[PDB]
Amino acid sequence: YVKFEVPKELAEKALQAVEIARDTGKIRKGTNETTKAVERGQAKLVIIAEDVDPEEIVAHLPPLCEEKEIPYIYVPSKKELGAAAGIEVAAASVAIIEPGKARDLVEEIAMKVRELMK
RNA sequence: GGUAUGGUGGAAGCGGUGAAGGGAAACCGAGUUAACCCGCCUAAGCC
Repeated sequence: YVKFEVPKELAEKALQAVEIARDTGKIRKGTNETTKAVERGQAKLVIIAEDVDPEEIVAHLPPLCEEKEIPYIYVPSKKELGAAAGIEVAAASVAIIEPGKARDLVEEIAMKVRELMK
């Protein structure tokens, strides 16, 4: 499901974006909530973590992100993001719905995937 | 009358790879599951 390579520091900027968006606005976390967030177009950003077995459980979500034109990014460890998502469990995927104070920043980080193509 | 299988107070397992628990399902989306000691409140159900 890993479509494009990402910097780990940029993944960190994304993670901090998920924290700030968690506190100041609405988000969803785990594949179910987050794919449902895409399908309903509420997803303003999709955060995937690459350490996932089975791969397939996340595999369906990234194409939909380009299919519904929702930005998507990778983060090194689902555990670290689950902690960033404010839960006690590793979370393979997360979505920012309401960016909150993170909004501008996420736009900027979104720009990176715009570049990440090809 | 009495009696915790209900509840209050005190010195290891399932779980966002979706737990329990509601619900016919859709759908919810975060914590649940503890007979262990005493000492309190309660009486369905029981003698």
